[PDB]
Amino acid sequence: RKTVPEFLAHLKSLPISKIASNDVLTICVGNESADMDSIASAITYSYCQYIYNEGTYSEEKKKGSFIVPIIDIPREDLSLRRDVMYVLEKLKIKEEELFFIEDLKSLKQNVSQGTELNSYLVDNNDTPKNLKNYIDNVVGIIDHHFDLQKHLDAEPRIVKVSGSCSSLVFNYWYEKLQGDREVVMNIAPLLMGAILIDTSNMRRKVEESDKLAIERCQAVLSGAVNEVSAQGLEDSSEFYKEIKSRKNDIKGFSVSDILKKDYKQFNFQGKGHKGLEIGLSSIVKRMSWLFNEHGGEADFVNQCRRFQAERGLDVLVLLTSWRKAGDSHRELVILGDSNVVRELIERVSDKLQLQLFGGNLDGGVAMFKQLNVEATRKQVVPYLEEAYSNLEE
Ligand SMILES: [Co+2]
Ligand SMILES: [Co+2]
Repeated sequence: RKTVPEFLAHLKSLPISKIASNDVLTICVGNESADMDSIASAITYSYCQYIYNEGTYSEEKKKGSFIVPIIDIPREDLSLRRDVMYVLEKLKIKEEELFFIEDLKSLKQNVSQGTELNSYLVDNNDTPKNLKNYIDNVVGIIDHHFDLQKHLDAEPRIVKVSGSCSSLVFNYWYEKLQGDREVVMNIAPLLMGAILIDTSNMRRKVEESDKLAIERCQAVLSGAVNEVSAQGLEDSSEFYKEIKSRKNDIKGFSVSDILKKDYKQFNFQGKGHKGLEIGLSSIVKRMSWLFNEHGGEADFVNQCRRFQAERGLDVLVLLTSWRKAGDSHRELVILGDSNVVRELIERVSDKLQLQLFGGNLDGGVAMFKQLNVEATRKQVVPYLEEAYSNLEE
């Protein structure tokens, strides 16, 4: 019975021909942000499928090939997620045991040209745009984002409300594995890492899925006990503080690091036949902090413009969020051509309760306090998409 790192090291040890089956190589990939949820969800899916296929649950059922879990960033970028590093360390998962974009490229390359690369999607429900020339078919989906209504024949196809995608993935596999306690012990830090970060320690965004996943982990981690002590929750709380503090730690990173470490890119279609290429970076410190750590406002904005140019963006949006003395705060910063950015912001400013504090929409760079603190990137993107649909051309 291989542990997660043992499973990953086994995959790394195999020829691509023993991973593939009948000229199909199957992967599981999260979204382009490569956050805790995307990483935990992909590894969990792949690992649980492996245990299922090898065990007695899948008797009279059959088939099953390996699924390679993919993290959709360059290998070097992993260390920018200090929370994820901590969680991987708890399970003794080494970076050299993981598969990144470089590895997926090597897989597409070192396999036969006639081999199909099929993907399970977790933590998104359409293929990441950067992988659309690598992935031939989507074969299953487990996600908790807005349903784009693609790949309707996917098996499974779970797109449902959840604090964490990881909860949905775990509960799906837990049922198939008949609650296999060893699997639960072997994945718990990864699963709980995602659930607890995504729900702020089961205090926000909680759904039935997350409650059930947590209940299941608690039962296993406690073991046989005559009564339930406070220790389990105390341990979860200490674990949460470690992961949260590390997610909140971007000291020592470059501006480019900060912009790329929790980043999503979209192309909006409008009335015009050329869409809008837009990138949104989610950041855990406020603009004044970022300026102070990066040589001041001018230097920081220069680095943002460089990032925008490098990624081919019409518009770059920075979304900051933080907590101090119990209260949430957010900011929204936009960089782009003055015409497009003015129109976009004027159309979302009421909903997002935006208040200008720096720059000028007419200059193409403007900075806003966002008093709608409930609106995350998941909400801001559709608002901007709708705003863009109303622009003329
Ligand atoms: Co996110
Ligand atoms: Co997620």
